This record gives sequence, C-alpha cells and structure tokens, in this order.
Amino acid sequence: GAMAPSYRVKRMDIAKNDEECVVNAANPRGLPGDGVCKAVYKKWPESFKNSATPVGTAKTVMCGTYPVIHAVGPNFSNYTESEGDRELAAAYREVAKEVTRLGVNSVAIPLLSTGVYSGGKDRLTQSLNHLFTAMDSTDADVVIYCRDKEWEKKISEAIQMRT
Ligand SMILES: Nc1cc(Br)ccn1
Ligand SMILES: [Cl-]
Ligand SMILES: [Cl-]
Ligand SMILES: [Cl-]
Repeated sequence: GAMAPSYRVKRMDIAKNDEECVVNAANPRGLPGDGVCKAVYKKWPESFKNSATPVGTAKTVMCGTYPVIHAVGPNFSNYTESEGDRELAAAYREVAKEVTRLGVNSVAIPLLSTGVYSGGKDRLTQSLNHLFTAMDSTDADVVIYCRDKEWEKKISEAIQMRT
C-alpha cells in the first residue's frame, strides 16, 4: 500500500505515466482502438495478447513485468443511460479488484467512457464518481490522466473538495 494513499490528476499522455501499472480504456475485442487505447497499444503492444474481455470487466495482461489493466467501459451510443451507468460502475469495481490483487502502490487511470464511448455527452462527474466509489477502499496512490485543461481543473477541484 501507499503510506498516505492519495488522488492526483495530471494533464498528459497516460503512456508516459510514473505509476506501477496502467489502466487502459479498452474495447471489448482487444483491438488497438483510438485515444487512450491507441497510446496504450503503441507503448505496451505485448499487453494486447488475449486482452479481449466483456463490457463492465477488467482483464490484466503483463507487458514484461508492467501490468496493463484493460478496463472496458460501456459505449453510451449502444447502452441506455441506466444500463451504461451500471456497466461503467462495474468496470471500475473490477479495476479496484485488479489493482488490489497486483499489490501495486500506484496506478495510472483514465476516465472510462468520457471519450468516443461518451455518446457525445460530458461524463466527467459520472465517470470520476464511479472511479472514487471503486478506488476509495484501495490503498494505492491513484493518478488520473486527462488531456483537456478545463477537465484537469474540474478533476483537481473534485479531488480537493473531499480532502
Ligand atoms: N494518451 C492519452 C489520451 C487521453 Br484522452 C488521456 C490520457 N492519455
Ligand atoms: Cl504529453
Ligand atoms: Cl472512451
Ligand atoms: Cl480529457
């Protein structure tokens, strides 16, 4: 565990993270995909061996000894708001199980279902709150990666508001 488990946010490529493992915003078929998934494929291509896993689940594959936790958030184009909400919460619970099982002291994590799976909606708050629900009982240092300056501000504010 981390000595004083924390949340942090950084605005940069999750492929350049400084943590002991990474969560991929994966697709169910283990394809190279777009956005976070394509950056992860470029950095850790070996981790996409048998990475396919259903919506609402996480599957870890090692790239050398570095764990890549493939977390499949729902595509809100396909799911109802209600079913999508349930699957998004579930993907993060499976990430918390994997992070715990791996025994890491830190994890780099994107906001699931906020990009091309958002169904063209702003899901920062919805995705972040599910992240907190899952990860709050873990003792890993959590570092959330984003690319948008205003998202960075909002995420930082949401973290600081609970400290
Ligand atoms: N490569 C990336 C892309 C996004 Br979106 C967030 C973090 N890292
Ligand atoms: Cl960068
Ligand atoms: Cl996404
Ligand atoms: Cl972002």
